[PDB]
Amino acid sequence: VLSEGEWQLVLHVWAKVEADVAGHGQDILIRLFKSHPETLEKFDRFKHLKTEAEMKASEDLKKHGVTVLTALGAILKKKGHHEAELKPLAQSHATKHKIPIKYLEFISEAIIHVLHSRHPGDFGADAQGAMNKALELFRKDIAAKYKELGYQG
Ligand code: HEM
Repeated sequence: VLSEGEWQLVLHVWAKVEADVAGHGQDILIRLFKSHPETLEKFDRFKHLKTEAEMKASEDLKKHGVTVLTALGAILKKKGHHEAELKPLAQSHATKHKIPIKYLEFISEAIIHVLHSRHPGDFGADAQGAMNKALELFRKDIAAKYKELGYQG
């Protein structure tokens, strides 16, 4: 599992995320869309946006970046005991939204990238390794639920 020392690394940087959830949410979703354009097409609500400036100006996008981060934070602060939190999420993502597990890998990379951009002094190698573990645990447990439902990635 993650050790208590790894969790403390993750939650320290996350409490910095929380100082500016909306800005972090925007940078993370813009990175995802720009790096992996296919992901934008999953969003009926956002697929009209074509340029980075248009993405930055959308209030709605910033609102959904808050939704995402707020759910992610709730999961993180359970420290691996996130069975309840994860169940609704993997259900809508598998069945309603149809999000492949690979795209969850992509958003994981975009979170890590942004956290390094914004918080270098608290996001050294040790905190990066810890965060990457925590995101892998999130993926692995969601992947298990997808398997059960018959969408595995
Ligand atoms: C940290 C990773 C993610 C978290 C915590 C997350 C969380 C959420 C939450 C809580 C909602 C709203 C409730 C829902 O229907 O379950 C949501 C909706 C949605 N998510 Fe995710 N999601 C994540 C990754 C993704 C990815 C990678 C995509 C697409 C490539 C995606 C696509 C959607 C879509 C399409 C909606 C519906 C948006 C709308 O029509 O309102 N999510 N997200």
